[PDB]
Amino acid sequence: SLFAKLGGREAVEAAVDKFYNKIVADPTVSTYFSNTDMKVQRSKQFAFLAYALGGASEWKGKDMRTAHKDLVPHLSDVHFQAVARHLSDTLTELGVPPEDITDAMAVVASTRTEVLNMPQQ
Ligand code: HEM
Ligand SMILES: [C-]#N
Repeated sequence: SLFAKLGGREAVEAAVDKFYNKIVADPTVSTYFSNTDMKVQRSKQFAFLAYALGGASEWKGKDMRTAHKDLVPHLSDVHFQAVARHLSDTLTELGVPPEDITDAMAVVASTRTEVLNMPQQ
């Protein structure tokens, strides 16, 4: 599984932690999290990614569209690209092989339509 190739639990915990340190230091997206407990957020993101990367059987939290559709200003590709960039940079900083980063980013890309609450075509 991509989850295992990445290093499993320890690796994903490390990635999520570094990821959110970048998120809160980036004015392009940090205000969205001003009323969020970032330890709880780290917990939920790990659980979602474990599922999305093939390390967990299911995800029982909010579906991605419900989770973001009501955030304001409405999310755009500027925000999506900012978050994707932070996750990619985190994996690079953690020494993940570029080919594994590519696979992880494809998983992230697959969430775009729902995360951005866009017409499903
Ligand atoms: C890159 C793709 C993204 C993924 C996979 C993702 C995933 C998630 C997940 C799993 C949750 C938790 C949902 C729950 O409560 O069950 C969440 C919450 C949230 N996300 Fe994202 N997200 C993404 C992008 C973004 C972007 C671009 C923003 C805006 C800058 C954003 C803002 C938020 C906020 C504000 C919350 C909830 C905060 C709270 O409940 O306190 N997310 N996201
Ligand atoms: C997204 N947190």
